[PDB]
Amino acid sequence: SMKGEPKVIERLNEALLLELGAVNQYWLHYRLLNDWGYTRLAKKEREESIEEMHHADKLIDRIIFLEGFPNLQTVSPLRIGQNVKEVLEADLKGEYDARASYKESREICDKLGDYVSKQLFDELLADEEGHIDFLETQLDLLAKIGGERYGQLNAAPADE
Amino acid sequence: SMKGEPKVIERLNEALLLELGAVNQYWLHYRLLNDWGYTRLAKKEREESIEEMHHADKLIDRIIFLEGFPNLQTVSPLRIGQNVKEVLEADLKGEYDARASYKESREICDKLGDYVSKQLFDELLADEEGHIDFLETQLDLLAKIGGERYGQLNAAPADE
Amino acid sequence: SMKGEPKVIERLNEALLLELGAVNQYWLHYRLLNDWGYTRLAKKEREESIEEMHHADKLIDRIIFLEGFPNLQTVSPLRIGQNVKEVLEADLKGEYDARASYKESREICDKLGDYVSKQLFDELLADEEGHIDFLETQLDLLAKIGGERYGQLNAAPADE
Amino acid sequence: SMKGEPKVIERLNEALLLELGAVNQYWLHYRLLNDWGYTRLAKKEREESIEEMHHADKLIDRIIFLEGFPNLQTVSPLRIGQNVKEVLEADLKGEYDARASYKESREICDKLGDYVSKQLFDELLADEEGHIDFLETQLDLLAKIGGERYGQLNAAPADE
Amino acid sequence: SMKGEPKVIERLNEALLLELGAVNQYWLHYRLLNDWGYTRLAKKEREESIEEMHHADKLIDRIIFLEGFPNLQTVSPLRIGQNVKEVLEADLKGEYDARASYKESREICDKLGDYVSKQLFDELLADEEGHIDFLETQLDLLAKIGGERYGQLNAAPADE
Amino acid sequence: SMKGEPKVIERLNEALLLELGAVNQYWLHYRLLNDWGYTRLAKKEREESIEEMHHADKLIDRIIFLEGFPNLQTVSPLRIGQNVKEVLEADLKGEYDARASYKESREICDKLGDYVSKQLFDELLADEEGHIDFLETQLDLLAKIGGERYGQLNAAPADE
Amino acid sequence: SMKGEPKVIERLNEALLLELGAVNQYWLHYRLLNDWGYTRLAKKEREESIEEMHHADKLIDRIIFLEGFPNLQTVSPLRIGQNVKEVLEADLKGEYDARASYKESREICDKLGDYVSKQLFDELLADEEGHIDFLETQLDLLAKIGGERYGQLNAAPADE
Ligand code: HEM
Ligand code: HEM
Ligand code: HEM
Ligand SMILES: [Fe+2]
Ligand SMILES: [Fe+2]
Ligand SMILES: [Fe+2]
Ligand SMILES: [Fe+2]
Ligand SMILES: [Fe+2]
Ligand SMILES: [Fe+2]
Ligand SMILES: [Fe+2]
Ligand SMILES: [Fe+2]
Ligand SMILES: [Fe+2]
Ligand SMILES: [Fe+2]
Ligand SMILES: [Fe+2]
Ligand SMILES: [Fe+2]
Ligand SMILES: [Fe+2]
Ligand SMILES: [Fe+2]
Ligand SMILES: [Fe+2]
Ligand SMILES: [Fe+2]
Ligand SMILES: [Fe+2]
Ligand SMILES: [Fe+2]
Ligand SMILES: [Fe+2]
Ligand SMILES: [Fe+2]
Ligand SMILES: [Fe+2]
Repeated sequence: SMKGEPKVIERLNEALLLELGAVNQYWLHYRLLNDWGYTRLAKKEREESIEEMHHADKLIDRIIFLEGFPNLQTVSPLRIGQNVKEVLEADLKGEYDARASYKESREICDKLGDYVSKQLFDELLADEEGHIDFLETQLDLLAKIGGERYGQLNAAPADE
Repeated sequence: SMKGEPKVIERLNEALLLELGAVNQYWLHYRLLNDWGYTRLAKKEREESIEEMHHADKLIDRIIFLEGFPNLQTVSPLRIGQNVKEVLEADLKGEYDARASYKESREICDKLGDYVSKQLFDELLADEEGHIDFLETQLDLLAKIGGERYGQLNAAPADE
Repeated sequence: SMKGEPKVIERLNEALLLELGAVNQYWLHYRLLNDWGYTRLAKKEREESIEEMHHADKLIDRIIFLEGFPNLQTVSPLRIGQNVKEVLEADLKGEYDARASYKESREICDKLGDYVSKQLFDELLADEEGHIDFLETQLDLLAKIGGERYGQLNAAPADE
Repeated sequence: SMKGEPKVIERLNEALLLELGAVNQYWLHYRLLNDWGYTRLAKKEREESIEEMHHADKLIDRIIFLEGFPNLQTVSPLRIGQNVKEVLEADLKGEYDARASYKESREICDKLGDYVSKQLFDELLADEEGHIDFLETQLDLLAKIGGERYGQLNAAPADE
Repeated sequence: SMKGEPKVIERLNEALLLELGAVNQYWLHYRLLNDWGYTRLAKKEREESIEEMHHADKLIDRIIFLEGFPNLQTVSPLRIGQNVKEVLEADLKGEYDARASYKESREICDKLGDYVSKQLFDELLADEEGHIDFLETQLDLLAKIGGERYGQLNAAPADE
Repeated sequence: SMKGEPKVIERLNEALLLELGAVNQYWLHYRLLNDWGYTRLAKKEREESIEEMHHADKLIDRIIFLEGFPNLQTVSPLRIGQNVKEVLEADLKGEYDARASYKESREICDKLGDYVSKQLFDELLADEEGHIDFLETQLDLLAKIGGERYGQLNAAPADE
Repeated sequence: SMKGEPKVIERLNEALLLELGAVNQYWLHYRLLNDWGYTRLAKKEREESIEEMHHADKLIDRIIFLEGFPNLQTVSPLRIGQNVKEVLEADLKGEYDARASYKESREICDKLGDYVSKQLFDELLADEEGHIDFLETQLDLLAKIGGERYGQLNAAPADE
């Protein structure tokens, strides 16, 4: 009787595909930022990757509970920056994509009466707008102090 | 001058594709095993997933150090079991695949003189034969005590 | 004047040959039981091996004190099981062999007046009947609950 | 599929035979050195015996993992000294024997593609050259200060 | 019998000459960087010097073990920068020199069968590629934020 | 009814006479060894004296329990060395004397059915063979390193 | 093969019958002595009862190990005193009975070659002669200071 709405499972798998992409994008940005010297921003990027990992684990559990089958076989297309600002903007564009898919999804769950899944999307939505606030603030800072000083701020001295 | 052999980067990206697949396969097995009640085996599967995550992070770092570009965009094809034995056998088949790709890869690094990458593959190889010893032992146990008692052993009572 | 009865040294070297065999038999059973998944029984087998190691060290010391020369060059013939019950029965047959050699030996020491060596054999004898009680009990349990449940009981879940 | 190269199992069993011999040789030297009063050298000999025990346990595990059958039934021929220098020289000759068998063995594993076993022999090799450095140094010391002062140095006062 | 291949001792002495040079180059860079105010980079340079000291001590021990005679009498030619970027580039050029000598050397040890010395060079090689990753990253950072901001980042305030 | 076999009391009093002698011999050796400078051997001699004291107390208690009367009025003839080796040999000769009296005595207790006294002699016997092992080892050491180095080893520096 | 000599099991069951009697006799003496006010002697009697309990448990285990069947169905005839001295004398008479049965029994085990059971009787024998020493001493004290002062000594003040 716990069999879920197939449209709801579709939306959760759609969210999962986006999360898996975000996990990989953030992790590669972490390693790239590190190789370039921006170790403080690299660290924040690692943490963001791990937060998306947790979101992906929540979606899988909800999908399997609804007796759907979670798709981990494919990953959404990654946006890979080649300097700091591009990395921040690549991440921002991904969060806005996620925001819109979750906005759509909570409405679909609502209309079909799966209120617990609705609640799951509403929580992912507020998390994303969290990540979005952070990134927009960093990009505004980068813009007002300039890329090279933003880079220096987010870099460690050589003895660390 | 640190520019790496393109054949060596190819092999590391080939390893990365297999690791990312293994990460996803183990994680889904964790959640599936959990939904079926096999919580002790599910836990070991989570740990295995996280170990592969660490291997994938090592390959990315080596690829970026060699000034190659790591591919996280695609994931190797997953093997998804539908009961305990199939889960163990799906994992085993994946480890043997990894063993063979790393065996090939350390020989390619050796011939081309990239001894530090050789060492990286040799370490992944011994880890895989570790995972392989574990799984073959579990499958032998399953075979000698039978699937239902193996399942019970790897399940928790309801108060845990 | 501490020169010992040559017949007494012979008996101690005979005991040493049996102990060295038992040390090797128990250790191989430990590793085998482990490879098959029976990790709790494997652990007890390791401890038994180490106890025999200690017995072998006691015999060597007594032999050298009596100015005899301990023979470590050859090992008595090993009994190697191919499943749990055979492992337990191979060990039992070895302990009964040891019991009989020590029974004979304490009588030889007694008749020849080497009472301290007599005491050494009497202590090995009571230890062996200890090991014998343990094994007979395990085999009775195996018989009453059946090999597959005895195997499961002596196996660990996969997360350990 | 984990079935190992029979030539590789042969070499591991060959190593095991040498290790078991070394375990017994070092242990008997420990007890002998003790009976003669050279308690500090006796202690080091006990530790060496126990290190070889650990090497023997590693070989057994690798053999059983490769689905070979480890031979513990026979022990390689022991070299037994009758004074300090002979004990040190008997041990040295044994380590050089082991060095050469492991040198041969890592090359055989390499040619046949069993790189994890290669790594195992390379680790035993560096350990042996460790034991060899120690013994050559002790023998040089014995030579420069003379056997009786070397004996005194490696003996304890009577209250210990 | 521990007499080593003369070609192997030559290569270890060649490595020693390079290490001693690196020890002196890093130490002088430490003091120079300090005099110029770049105290955080100076500290990392001191640590690097001390790591090379440890490498030099490992080579000496291996040389004396192989009954060769280590040459400490001469030091390889030093590269001495006159500002931050030149200091980093002088160090990088030295590490690439070391990388190539160790690459050559492990192959010579391999061909001649001195596998433990091979392992020693392979460990120095991976350490050097470590130092090389660090320096290339610092130089990329210097390039993207500019020398004066890189200098400021690696300088301490006057109260420290 | 606890009245003991008069032959058994005789043997215990015979043992007591030997123990009291040994107590006095060891104690005088302690003080003598001390006056000569051999303070480490002197200490061991004090401990040996005190162990014999404990043996003498055990015999007295057993004698009084058997309602015999323990003879402390006379002491067996003492062996008093005039240098280190003579002290060790005087002690050894005394232990062999004790060994033989206890060997005889446990047989007399056995034949007459006083098994608890038998056990008492068997315990004194194993203690004596303990003391005998120690002394024979010390004398062998003295022989192989020479009296003057054995003396030095068992002497303390002047600040202790 | 662990089947025991039927004569040996008979003797152990004979010992068990005596121990069970002693357990009950000591316990009733404890309660009686308590009711009469002799609380310090009552306490010692409780401890003695519990020691016999432990002896009885040892005999049962040995009987079941020898695949005999322990008889707990009947208890040997109890000796119940009506004042302090009679209580002490009733206990003494019981210990002498036990002494003689164990003396007989160790000889029977010896002749039939069951040396581990021999050792068990020898240990019970020395324990009994322990209990016998204690009681004879208490009765001698009672005799020399008189029953009423012995009673007072073994009584507590009313506030305890
Ligand atoms: C389905 C995809 C993934 C899932 C479900 C997932 C899940 C998780 C979770 C729940 C943790 C928390 C472990 C802990 O700290 O207790 C974790 C940690 C981690 N993740 Fe992932 N993750 C995924 C993808 C990735 C990828 C692609 C990488 C690439 C390197 C990665 C790297 C790591 C690392 C290094 C850790 C740290 C583990 C440790 O500290 O021992 N993860 N992951
Ligand atoms: C003459 C034969 C042997 C003797 C005299 C002997 C003696 C001993 C002793 C006294 C110990 C106790 C060390 C301690 O825990 O403090 C020990 C430990 C051990 N034994 Fe043996 N043993 C023998 C045979 C073997 C064999 C054939 C193996 C095969 C692997 C083995 C494996 C071990 C191991 C792994 C340890 C643990 C050492 C540690 O924990 O560091 N032994 N042995
Ligand atoms: C210009 C030449 C040298 C300078 C300026 C120098 C300086 C120093 C200093 C200040 C330390 C103290 C580090 C500490 O313990 O906190 C040190 C440690 C050390 N030195 Fe040197 N040294 C020189 C040459 C050498 C050489 C040729 C070797 C050859 C092996 C060497 C081996 C070591 C080692 C092994 C340490 C220990 C570092 C540690 O404990 O981590 N040094 N050195
Ligand atoms: Fe966050
Ligand atoms: Fe997310
Ligand atoms: Fe997000
Ligand atoms: Fe693992
Ligand atoms: Fe992996
Ligand atoms: Fe793996
Ligand atoms: Fe045991
Ligand atoms: Fe034994
Ligand atoms: Fe045993
Ligand atoms: Fe060692
Ligand atoms: Fe070894
Ligand atoms: Fe060795
Ligand atoms: Fe470093
Ligand atoms: Fe270096
Ligand atoms: Fe370096
Ligand atoms: Fe002692
Ligand atoms: Fe004594
Ligand atoms: Fe004594
Ligand atoms: Fe008591
Ligand atoms: Fe009793
Ligand atoms: Fe009693």
